[PDB]
Amino acid sequence: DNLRHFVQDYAVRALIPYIEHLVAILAEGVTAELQTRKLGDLYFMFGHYNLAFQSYHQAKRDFNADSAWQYYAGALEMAALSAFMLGTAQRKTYDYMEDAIVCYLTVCKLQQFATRATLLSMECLKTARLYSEVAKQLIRMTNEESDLRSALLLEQAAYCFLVTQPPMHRKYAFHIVLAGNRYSRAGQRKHAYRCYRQAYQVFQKREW
Repeated sequence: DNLRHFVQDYAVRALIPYIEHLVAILAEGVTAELQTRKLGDLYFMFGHYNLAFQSYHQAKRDFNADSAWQYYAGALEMAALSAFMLGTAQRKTYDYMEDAIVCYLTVCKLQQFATRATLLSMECLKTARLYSEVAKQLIRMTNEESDLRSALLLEQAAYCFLVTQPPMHRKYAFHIVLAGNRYSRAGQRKHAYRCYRQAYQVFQKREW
């Protein structure tokens, strides 16, 4: 009722003092190796992209000796977020992206952070015009540890294969069928059917 909204407004006005609390926490933060990281963690919410800017900057001088680049990877993705929030998203930043993620995969057996950061990269490049590099990295991280990840990822790389331009779909079908049988082994039955169906269109259109 109306009194329900009285209490709702009571609640939200009570929450405003928490935003003042976090302003005070920013104040206590402004003036160490993990201190720089916790700063960026904080002002994700505050929106200080400039601070995240200098944050991953200081992070490179910090992790230079420190092989723990998973944290530095996350610094590069926070750089990316800050960037396309501002809208710039420098090409070179994108490079740091894999320089963030894929490189560390070589040294450390850290699969799930690879998955998450790779995906968020996939959609951020979906915002960009470049839909391919996500597919090619996605192929390599596709197969391992599972077919459920594998088959879905092959589907996404499939539609990427022709988001901008189609050509050379022989390989397209020849791998999405691999995705579909992995569906049939463990993935969804119905989506196995639908991927099979679209692959059957591609089959019918590619005789040569």
